[PDB]
Amino acid sequence: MRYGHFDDAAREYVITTPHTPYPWINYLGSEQFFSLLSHQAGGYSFYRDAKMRRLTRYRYNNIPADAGGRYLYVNDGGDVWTPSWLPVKADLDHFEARHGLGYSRITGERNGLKVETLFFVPLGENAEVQKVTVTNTSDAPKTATLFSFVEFCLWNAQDDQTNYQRNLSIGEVEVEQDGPHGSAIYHKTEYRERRDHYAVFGVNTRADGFDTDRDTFVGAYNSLGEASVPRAGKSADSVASGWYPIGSHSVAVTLQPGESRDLVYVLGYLENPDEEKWADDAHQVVNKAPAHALLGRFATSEQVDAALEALNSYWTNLLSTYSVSSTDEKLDRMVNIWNQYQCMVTFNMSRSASFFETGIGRGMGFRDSNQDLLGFVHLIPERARERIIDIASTQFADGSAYHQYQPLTKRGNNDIGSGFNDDPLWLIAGVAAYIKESGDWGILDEPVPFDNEPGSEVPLFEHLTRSFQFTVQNRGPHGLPLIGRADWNDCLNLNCFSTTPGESFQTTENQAGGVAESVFIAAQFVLYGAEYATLAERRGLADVATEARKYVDEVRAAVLEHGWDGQWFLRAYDYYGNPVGTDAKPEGKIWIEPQGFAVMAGIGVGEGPDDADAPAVKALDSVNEMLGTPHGLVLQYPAYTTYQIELGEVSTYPPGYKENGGIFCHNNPWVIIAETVVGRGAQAFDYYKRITPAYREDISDTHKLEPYVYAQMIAGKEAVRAGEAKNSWLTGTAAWNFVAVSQYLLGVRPDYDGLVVDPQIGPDVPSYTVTRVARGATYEITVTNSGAPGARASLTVDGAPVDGRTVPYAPAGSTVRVEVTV
Amino acid sequence: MRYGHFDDAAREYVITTPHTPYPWINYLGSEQFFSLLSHQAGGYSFYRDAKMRRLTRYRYNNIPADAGGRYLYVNDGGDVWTPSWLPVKADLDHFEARHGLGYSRITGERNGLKVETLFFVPLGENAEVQKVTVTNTSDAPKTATLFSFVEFCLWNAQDDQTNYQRNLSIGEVEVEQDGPHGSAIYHKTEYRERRDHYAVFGVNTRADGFDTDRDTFVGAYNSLGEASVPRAGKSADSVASGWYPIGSHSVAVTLQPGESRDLVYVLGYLENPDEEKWADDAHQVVNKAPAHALLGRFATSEQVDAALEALNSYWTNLLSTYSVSSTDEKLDRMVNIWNQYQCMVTFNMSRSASFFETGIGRGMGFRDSNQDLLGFVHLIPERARERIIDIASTQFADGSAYHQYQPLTKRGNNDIGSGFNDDPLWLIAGVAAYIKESGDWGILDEPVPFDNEPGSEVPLFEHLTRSFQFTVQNRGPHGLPLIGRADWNDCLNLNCFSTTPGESFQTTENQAGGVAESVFIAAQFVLYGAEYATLAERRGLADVATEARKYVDEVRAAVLEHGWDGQWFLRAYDYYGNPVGTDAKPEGKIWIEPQGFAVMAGIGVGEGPDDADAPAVKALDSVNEMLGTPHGLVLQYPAYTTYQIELGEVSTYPPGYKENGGIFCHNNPWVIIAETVVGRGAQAFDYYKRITPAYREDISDTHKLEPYVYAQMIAGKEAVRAGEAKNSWLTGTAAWNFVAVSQYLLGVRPDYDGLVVDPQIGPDVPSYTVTRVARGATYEITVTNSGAPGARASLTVDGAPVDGRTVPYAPAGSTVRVEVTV
Ligand SMILES: OC[C@H]1O[C@@H](O)[C@H](O)[C@@H](O)[C@@H]1O
Ligand SMILES: OC[C@H]1O[C@@H](O)[C@H](O)[C@@H](O)[C@@H]1O
Repeated sequence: MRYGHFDDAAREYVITTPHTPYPWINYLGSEQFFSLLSHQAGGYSFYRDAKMRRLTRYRYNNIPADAGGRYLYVNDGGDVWTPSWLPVKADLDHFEARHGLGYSRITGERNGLKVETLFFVPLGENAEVQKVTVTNTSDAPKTATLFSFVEFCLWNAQDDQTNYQRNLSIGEVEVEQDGPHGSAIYHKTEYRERRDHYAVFGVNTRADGFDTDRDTFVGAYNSLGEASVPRAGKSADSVASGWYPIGSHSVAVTLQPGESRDLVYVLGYLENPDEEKWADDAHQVVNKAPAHALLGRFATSEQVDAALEALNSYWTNLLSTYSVSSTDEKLDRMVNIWNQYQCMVTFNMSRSASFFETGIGRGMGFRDSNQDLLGFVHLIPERARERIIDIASTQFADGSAYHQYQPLTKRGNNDIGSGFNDDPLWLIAGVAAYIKESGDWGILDEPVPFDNEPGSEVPLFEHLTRSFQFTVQNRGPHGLPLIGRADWNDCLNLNCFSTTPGESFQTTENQAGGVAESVFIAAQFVLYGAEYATLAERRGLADVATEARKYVDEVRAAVLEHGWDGQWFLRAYDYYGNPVGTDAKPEGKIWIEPQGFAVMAGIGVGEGPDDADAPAVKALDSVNEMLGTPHGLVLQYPAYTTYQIELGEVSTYPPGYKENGGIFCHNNPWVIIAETVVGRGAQAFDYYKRITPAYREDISDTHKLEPYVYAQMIAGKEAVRAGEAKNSWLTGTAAWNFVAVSQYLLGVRPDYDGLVVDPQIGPDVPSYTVTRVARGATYEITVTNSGAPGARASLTVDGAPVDGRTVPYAPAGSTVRVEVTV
Repeated sequence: MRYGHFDDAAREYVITTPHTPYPWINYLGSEQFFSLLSHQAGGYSFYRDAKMRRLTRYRYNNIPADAGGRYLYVNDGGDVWTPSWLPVKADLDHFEARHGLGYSRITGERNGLKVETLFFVPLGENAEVQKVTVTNTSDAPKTATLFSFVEFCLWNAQDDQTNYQRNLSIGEVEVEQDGPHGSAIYHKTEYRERRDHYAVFGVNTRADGFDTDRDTFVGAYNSLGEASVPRAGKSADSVASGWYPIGSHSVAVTLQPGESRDLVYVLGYLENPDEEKWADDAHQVVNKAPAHALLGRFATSEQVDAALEALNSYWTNLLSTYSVSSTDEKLDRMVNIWNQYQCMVTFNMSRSASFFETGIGRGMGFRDSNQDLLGFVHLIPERARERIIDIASTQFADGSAYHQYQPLTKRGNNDIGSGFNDDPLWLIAGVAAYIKESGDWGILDEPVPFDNEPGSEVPLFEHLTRSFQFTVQNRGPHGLPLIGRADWNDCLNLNCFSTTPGESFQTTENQAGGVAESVFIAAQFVLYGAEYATLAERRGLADVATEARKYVDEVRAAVLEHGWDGQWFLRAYDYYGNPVGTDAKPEGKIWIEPQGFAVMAGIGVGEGPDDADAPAVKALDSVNEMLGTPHGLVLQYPAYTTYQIELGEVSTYPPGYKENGGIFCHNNPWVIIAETVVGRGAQAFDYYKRITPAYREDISDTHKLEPYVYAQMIAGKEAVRAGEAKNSWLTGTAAWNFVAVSQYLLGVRPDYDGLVVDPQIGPDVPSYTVTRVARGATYEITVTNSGAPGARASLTVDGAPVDGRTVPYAPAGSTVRVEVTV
């Protein structure tokens, strides 16, 4: 069934009940300030780093889930309820939650009083703004008192959750009931010492009362749903001293029949130069100048609407680079709105903070952020360019690099492991995608240091040679690249052999020696190594280029000679040179990663989709038969049923979940693309629909998570929970699926010198038009698609047929019309 | 204002209401398995290590506090309530929680049904047993269904709370409704991989139903107080697959008026040898042999009662070594029961897990465990001996040592800092105390490695020499010991100068250079260096001893020459060589640590308590005047009002809390002892009463925490929360206060060759008798105390007068009657 519906004209998902299978959230902000907001006002906000600068507290695995956030307690004649339903759970006459692009609206109505709240992070602002509209829907005048509520976090989320022996005595706040634009509360924990920042929580009106101490506001023995203050109907004007600081204002409202009133609340992040931190000589009063300015910028509903309009224009402009109009509205919906929206989120968040990733140990992964670029370069190329520079700056002189870096400092760390041999090549993938998109070859000349070291700068292209050379010089006995800690699959640890519980397979020291090789890195090298070669040729390096393509040829040969099992590609060779992912073994006979990536690299591709002799065709057929399910393709089959000490973390998961038999959505688009390469568009489009949000909305009670964004994994067959997803939002499957549908299914993909139009989506989408802005020109691509198996397009440009499927880039400001016949 | 009372005869603290100022807990277990149990059944259990082997989940800073633990939902004709009050909070006709030694009883009654639960960890068992007795107190037959409940933790507490991206898919259980002694549930997360252990939760009867999935038991949108299963009146027989495993059984009972029924539940920790892990050849079913045996040892109420009586005898024996009988029942209560009970707990827990310390970052402290030995050696000398060995094994060859070690592996780590220069000398303190107590000189010969390195073994005594030499070879320009990271005071970081927010002062690396010196370590060195000299002389090391005594004299000379501010002792010299803790500064004029420790070391002691010219008297007079409050002695005065970059973490706390103006109870006993040294017993006893539990019970509403145990800190005079405590249970305050009252106030203390009897407690305790078992002999010490200042005792033994106050140890098996006159 469903718990809501898409509203395409408004670019929102409408949740019609608070009783969803799981908390469904939205991300506010797209610059440096972010907020996680559930359809029940749950979540938290942070500035740049969810671990080091978290403004508000949020409890993971709470009972019940998501029982804390931005609340507005309404007391109407003694009756207390919250429009977000939770935490009070009063019966509401009406309830609706709309998640839009960069903003959300939550509305609850009870006994003649409707309360709607608009949540969003304004462009250029480090704050979350709430515009509350309370309306009297009865035929008689009403009065009520509204109590706002937000629980602060002590900035360092990790410290906040574990170091009470210290932090229960450091909570500090300041109260300003009579500010220039209304009342405001200041959370200044540790501002006394090393912090040059504080948070503010204010409203555009002089509040009747306030509260900053949670225990006083909530009351002993009470949950947020039984908060004492709202029930009493009067603030306690508590001034916190240690323990748990909060922000709360009481506002008395009076409304004639049909009359409404707006209230604007602001949660802001402020900083002061060290030499202007205090308002007094005694250094006891925080300088509120920046806070006042901010509150002044959102003192009226007109300012809020103006900012919301700018955010709308912002998104209209971002989404104008790639769009499609076809016969499939679920497809259009994904392509024009949601997939691109999610790509903005993953670009900004990586895999750090969601309702699954706790925003503590994970920052910006090297592999993750490079891949996120693939689906983000068309949105804001300049930010992609800077990201590439930041990512490459955490690379080592020998080619390898830190697996991730801390958001706040942009410095690498080993917190979640090191020495993953697939990491280096991803840098080449991200740069190539960026050059193809923007044509900014100058980026290759950008000076980039190694591990942020002063004096170690070399041109970015040199960094790429280091990455390319790292693989060529780290191949094993079969000519395949050594896997190291692991490859794309973090759970394939062939140099681990751990028997000690508790220690993460991710950071437990690997064993020296062995000949563990990866077939995945082999295909990855064949694919991106070829791009490296092209980048070198363009720079005039015939020497470097020529050698590079030789190595690519050697590894390609190695894959066919030593990485072929008979009906599908081998996965790897373990520490002892034993094959992994072979039909000879009882479990884990076939692994999906190499099948998709090898064919993407053109390995084993025959003369056509019906060439049942080509290994690429055999591999894909095997994938379909052994890994296919109604919810997507599982990682490997059969799943491991006992701990395989030589394979690492993989077999530690019960069958059907995560890397052991689960549908790891991220690698499904690789098979999708592989199928388009071989010329089987119908099957590729089929796989796309099995895991895409819009197509799975009708089974929301099974998927359970958000119906408008991709998740990391869906329980595979073999799991009692088959079809149920976990880890929504933060996943590379967003970037890879946008790549798949926009560039290979719909077929519009940027190349170095032109735009290739190579549709391969099958018969289910007979006609569509893609509007693509590229290199400053607008391309109107009109496709008439027969869907014929293996049939590829022929183009006519501006009234004249052309050869091939690559349209040379037209000059900026131009508008070219290409007619496509497939 | 009280919420209960002491029951001396039963050795319990009786809590008469569930509405306490804060959750009040008891610790179950004294060997390898421990349980934190609040008066509302809240808390959790773990095996040896709270971070690595935590059986059950507990949420710190939950709303409301302590909502989660061992619950028993009672469904009486549709009405659902819990005897522990929380989480349902149904009105109870009667409620009472009794915390005893190693066990607790919680009783709740509602509408004709009384439910009593006995909680405890049996000796020699790694489990928590619950004996539940249900009684029909009405005049008509009753039928009710009891639902047990406990939420499992995924072993690694840190992973459990932060790695959901993985662990929401690994939870695994096994259900055994028809076991040999009743029904049982097995929590076996990760047993399929590296863990050789699992937990069991069973009941001594065949249950009507069960539940292993939290969400199914509790229900969507519900808190534990609104659990659906109990409300429905029957188990859902849920079998978990990932998410949140729980243990729950349902038992229907029918009781005639006045009839009662017993049910015995068991939460156990089981291990299996690798070759005995599975019941099947396919390795899918856990071998339950050890679990079946455990459940068999507690299948009857008779077995429970026998184990409880064994526990009672165990404590009677432990408390028979030192006890007193005076005219003060609060004093007696503390000395005979509670202070000693707490010392066993600190010995076992160090500072790792309480309702404040989270059982994650902290293991067994080097400084902490050495000091706890001071109040534990008389209880179980054999276990203190091993602890000394384990501690010394984490020491480095140069004398320095790991600041703490992981409880499960006994290996040190730098998780909470490194290079604390006071650490080394504490090892000598612990060993000296142990030898004086047991006369086990052989321990100095025990082979002991450095940093657990096999083959690096060296006599324990040699480790002491390393500690001694470390201080000798690390003195500054004034001849005082270099402070390093920090001394006893973790917040006096003079080599820090941090301006980077969020990074712990404890772990942030420090700056080389400077001349920062510590007066505290100087005093510490004089005190324990003297002990080292004695041990060296007794070992036959005449020259080493002579040398040692020489170094000791130099350090004490430096204290009086470079560590005296005029009216009190200086605290230290900063990185720049400037004095810390001087009247020349506006804040932090006088610090308490050096005042108490220097005098304890005898530095500055004059002709008597009336000698106003003796520095020791001036110092203590300054302490009384500037640091004294009705709740104890504050750490320093005035507290710092702005961040002092050269002092480290200390000034980061708001005035009046923790190390910045708070009453850090741990250092109060040093001033208490100092006072008995200068001959002012009345003042010393006064200070003892200010911070002692039994004396603060009458103001439970202000202390707020447990009224039967010491806390780490009580808010100081500069705090708005003055008088309010934080961090109860785990503190060196327990061991040090026991040392103070048992050895210096009451005056009975062990020496190398005899038992010292030197009372110095003032006129408030005119007569008392101490029964002390030492070196296998019993000493009945009858004291007639005038309490006159400066007055020291004269003794008579078995009818004859003796010289001085030291009674040479009598042969084992004898009873010595000492008559003391003061
Ligand atoms: O790491 C433990 C230390 O942490 C510091 O922040 C606290 O102020 C000390 O009281 C404590 O001993
Ligand atoms: O640390 C991150 C990694 O943790 C592993 O436990 C998971 O199986 C991986 O999916 C994840 O990438």
